[PDB]
Amino acid sequence: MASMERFLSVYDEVQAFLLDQLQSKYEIDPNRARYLRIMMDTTCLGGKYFRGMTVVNVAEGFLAVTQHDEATKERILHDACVGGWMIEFLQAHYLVEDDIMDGSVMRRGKPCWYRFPGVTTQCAINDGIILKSWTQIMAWHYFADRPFLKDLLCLFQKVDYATAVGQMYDVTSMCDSNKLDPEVAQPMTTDFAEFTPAIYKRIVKYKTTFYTYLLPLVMGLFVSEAAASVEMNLVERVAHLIGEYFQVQDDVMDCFTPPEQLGKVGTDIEDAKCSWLAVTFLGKANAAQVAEFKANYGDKDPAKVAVVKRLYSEANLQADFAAYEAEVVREVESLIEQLKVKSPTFAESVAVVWEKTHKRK
Amino acid sequence: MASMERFLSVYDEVQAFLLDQLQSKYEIDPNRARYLRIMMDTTCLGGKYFRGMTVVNVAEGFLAVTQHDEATKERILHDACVGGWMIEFLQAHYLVEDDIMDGSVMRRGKPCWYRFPGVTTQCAINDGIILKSWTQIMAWHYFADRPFLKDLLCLFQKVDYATAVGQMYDVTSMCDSNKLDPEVAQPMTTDFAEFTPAIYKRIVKYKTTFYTYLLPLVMGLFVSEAAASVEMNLVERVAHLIGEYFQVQDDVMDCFTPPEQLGKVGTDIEDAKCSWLAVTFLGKANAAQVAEFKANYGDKDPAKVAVVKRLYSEANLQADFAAYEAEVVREVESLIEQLKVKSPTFAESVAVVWEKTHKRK
Ligand SMILES: CCCCCNCC(P(=O)(O)O)P(=O)(O)O
Ligand SMILES: CCCCCNCC(P(=O)(O)O)P(=O)(O)O
Ligand SMILES: C=C(C)CCOP(=O)(O)OP(=O)(O)O
Ligand SMILES: C=C(C)CCOP(=O)(O)OP(=O)(O)O
Ligand SMILES: [Mg+2]
Ligand SMILES: [Mg+2]
Ligand SMILES: [Mg+2]
Ligand SMILES: [Mg+2]
Ligand SMILES: [Mg+2]
Ligand SMILES: [Mg+2]
Ligand code: NA
Ligand code: NA
Repeated sequence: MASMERFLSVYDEVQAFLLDQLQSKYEIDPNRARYLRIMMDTTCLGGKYFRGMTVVNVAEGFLAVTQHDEATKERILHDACVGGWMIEFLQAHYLVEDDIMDGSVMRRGKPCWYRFPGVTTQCAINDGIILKSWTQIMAWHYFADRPFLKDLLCLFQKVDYATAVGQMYDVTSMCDSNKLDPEVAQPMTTDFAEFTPAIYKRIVKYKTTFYTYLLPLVMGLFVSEAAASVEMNLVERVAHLIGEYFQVQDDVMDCFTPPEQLGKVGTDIEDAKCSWLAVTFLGKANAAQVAEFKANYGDKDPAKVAVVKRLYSEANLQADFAAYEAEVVREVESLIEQLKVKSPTFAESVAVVWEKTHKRK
Repeated sequence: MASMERFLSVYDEVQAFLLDQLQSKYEIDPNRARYLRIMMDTTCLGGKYFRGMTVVNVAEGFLAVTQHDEATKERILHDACVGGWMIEFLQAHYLVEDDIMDGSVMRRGKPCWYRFPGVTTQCAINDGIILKSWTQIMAWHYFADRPFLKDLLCLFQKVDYATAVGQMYDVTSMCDSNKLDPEVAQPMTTDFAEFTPAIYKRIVKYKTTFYTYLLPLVMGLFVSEAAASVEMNLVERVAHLIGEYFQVQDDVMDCFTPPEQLGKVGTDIEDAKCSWLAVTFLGKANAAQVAEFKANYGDKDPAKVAVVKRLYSEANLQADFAAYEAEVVREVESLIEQLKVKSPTFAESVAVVWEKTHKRK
């Protein structure tokens, strides 16, 4: 698509601004310039650009209904594109650090950054930190004199923190809360009592929905000067509900989509994740199924994973997924109708964002 | 000292604001609240608070010469204290990630955060990320309506990036630039040609001097409304020169101060660091000393480190340290005299910051 090439053109411009800055102001040499350009490319590119492109789509909606000079249109789209790359590079930061943390081997068809032979955990941790700095550099440089600067930086901060908090929920999810203790090595849960829908929705709301839905949609608004025309409590509710659905699809795929299509080898049973499949499982299983789950879940052992998969498969979790899906379709359409009151244009951009999610892979 | 207790009181207030926010807005539970309170305490407290206290000292200087109401004084000091904790928590973020990266075992008399039995690399990486978020949260909450907000956030950003860039220099310093390549495992240098004063000063300028001297001194200014009364090019030059001296002292100690006094076991010879001692060594050694250095430097082997230490010891690097020190005393006093023209009060706060550094441990 032509729009995605134009989006990528803003990325080249941004990469070129960033590296030229490191050469003229940070005394960087060409080899380290090169190593950071490849790190940037490897960690930021290759995905679908769903988050980044959403910013552009929202602003586009507003430009179709709104009087501007051509130059203002170009300005508005170029800001939406910059803003989008801010979110793509934030994501890039969290995925680098997440793959170190989740013990992961592959992503987007390639080895995780830290697993490249010339990188190692050592560099990649700092590379990830650089990725997020570059998001603030981009903001301060391209939005220097935009009336939305401060609001944009405050919202980005808040989204970044929520994400880090979510990550903390996610990584502490196989542990019993009463056992969390920096002094004592964390033993895996044996009861699985915190594997509940309420806990799962919590984990998911923070680790995924702020940065993948709330941030793109609001940034589209921010860069459009369009925030005072939508109901923000509604933007929050629809973002949190679509992104929760998006995570649930993530979780299903980790288990049941072949690595070839997923392009990232699935580690949820091994890692003992609080996934949608394990929670939904424990919500319908009889006593002996539960006991078999407990003897097997959470271990690298290739045969103990089969047992889990077959439990999941025989429990019929596609029935639960269709009830779940059908109920999300109801609330998402309902929120879309409510956004129509104040903002018909934004409602339609949410409808598009919903449509693309609901159809993914 | 009473001032350090008052500084710590602002920390309790800040910790209490942060955790209460996680409970009322982030749906956090008490066990995870507890785990983050201990993580905060363990990673932020225990040091000298040199950086944080410098902010307070600079503002104090300005309050001695400047007409204010009492309430404005209390406001100004409380901001300086908040600002100081911003720098202490930034440092805390970088040291958590640095100890993962440097392979380190101890710090400030205790095991490095990631080595606590209930933490692990997995959590600590994210804990470190949280530490830096908390610095933006503090800024946005306590400096909400201060005329310096934007300047303070832009300077903090810039300092944070410079630090991350420096870290990248530091971690890539045992590698030959022409060999840096994400695809190929990085072999240790065998020529040590990039172990030069110019390279060392570069590494050091970025990884240490921005966040440890430039940021504290400028933040003192920012919170004082006092920036337009100093020459900023001079603040940059004196900060970069004292902090370089501070790193050189760091490097000497890593080698020659007993672990008991250092409270952090020294890993510079093992890690093959571009330290001041190795550069200064290679600047005076004859041909066979150099060759012995090369056969020995950069290996965990307890006897290969002795050989390096004895080379360092027999080469007489205290002669070079005194010439170095004496020359830093000359330029630092010279910059202090130049800061006197526009700002006698700030000059004296630099003189105090210089004095404390020059006398440390
Ligand atoms: C931005 C925080 C990092 C989490 C992003 N998503 C990673 C997902 P992955 O892409 O690893 O499947 P997870 O939640 O780990 O299943
Ligand atoms: C803030 C960037 C992290 C570097 C801070 N200083 C760590 C020093 P350490 O305290 O590890 O001796 P290094 O430079 O590693 O000798
Ligand atoms: C990180 C997660 C949750 C995997 C889902 O795909 P992405 O979120 O990588 O989507 P794109 O980067 O391709 O838009
Ligand atoms: C991190 C380094 C370079 C070690 C020097 O001491 P600190 O910088 O830890 O000083 P304080 O935190 O005690 O002020
Ligand atoms: Mg994860
Ligand atoms: Mg993951
Ligand atoms: Mg997943
Ligand atoms: Mg280091
Ligand atoms: Mg270190
Ligand atoms: Mg050191
Ligand atoms: Na960062
Ligand atoms: Na952070």
